[PDB]
Amino acid sequence: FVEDWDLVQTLGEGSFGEVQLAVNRVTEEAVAVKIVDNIKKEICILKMLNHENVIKFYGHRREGNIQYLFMELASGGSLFDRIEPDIGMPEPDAQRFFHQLMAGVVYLHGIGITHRDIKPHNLLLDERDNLKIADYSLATVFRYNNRERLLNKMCGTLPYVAPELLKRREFHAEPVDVWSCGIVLTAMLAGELPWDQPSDSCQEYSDWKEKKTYLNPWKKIDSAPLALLHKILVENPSARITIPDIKKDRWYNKPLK
Ligand SMILES: COc1cc(C(=O)N2CCC(N3CCN(C)CC3)CC2)ccc1Nc1ncc2c(n1)N(C)c1ccccc1C(=O)N2C
Ligand SMILES: [Cl-]
Repeated sequence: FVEDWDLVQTLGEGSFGEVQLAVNRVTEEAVAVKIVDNIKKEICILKMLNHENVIKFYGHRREGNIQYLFMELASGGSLFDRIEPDIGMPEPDAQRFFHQLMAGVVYLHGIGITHRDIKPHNLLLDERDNLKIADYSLATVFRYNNRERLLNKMCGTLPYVAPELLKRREFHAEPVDVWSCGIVLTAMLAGELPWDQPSDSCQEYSDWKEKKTYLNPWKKIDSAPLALLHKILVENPSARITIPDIKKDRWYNKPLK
């Protein structure tokens, strides 16, 4: 239905941003295409992306009102669908996905991009279960010409968002993305999100800051990954662990089945 490609089936919906499976009549190659009708910026960021744990951009076509963004197809679906509610997933799978997630985030941060909405719905799987960080509609540049800019816009998804974003006028980009990786890791290992939002008026968040790890979800989590979560989910962003230091963590380097 667009030039050489047939639009075969709906892969996912969105806020005026639907994604279709697209197959080339000539060559049979299947990709994914996002149909939308701001996106200049998104396209600009998408064209920068070249890494095995990040979704690839193939190109775009405007056809009147509708813009078509042609992107890598992740035929394994989302990480969201591999997480069993109240259980999670086997720790070795969770570690491998975490490794890949960190590789993606290091890449993005190294090109000065912050994703700002890391969560299991946006973490897609290829056919060999390699994880790909997808959806750059909230992404932005936080480093340009080697100069950092602080962020001030609120975005993300509350249960994944770092607390400084609810409390500070301006904050550093990178620790926000790290925080959301720790909520992802929590979800993979326990099959449940720990709080609705990281605010002191939220009892489960208060409980975590008082170290009540005999409660859920923390009691489902082995002590080694939990020690890593204690370094990631730290309320002050300048004391929170950085990715270089995550890579030296004991669990991160533990050999697992
Ligand atoms: C075959 O490739 C995929 C399969 C599935 C999947 O598991 N489905 C397909 C949809 C299916 N139902 C959907 C509703 N329909 C009426 C009945 C069938 C349920 C099962 C989900 C995603 C697939 N691939 C895919 N790759 C790249 C993405 C992307 N998704 N989307 C939708 C994204 C989702 C979140 C964030 C980013 C993306 C994205 O940008 N792309 C390009
Ligand atoms: Cl969950």
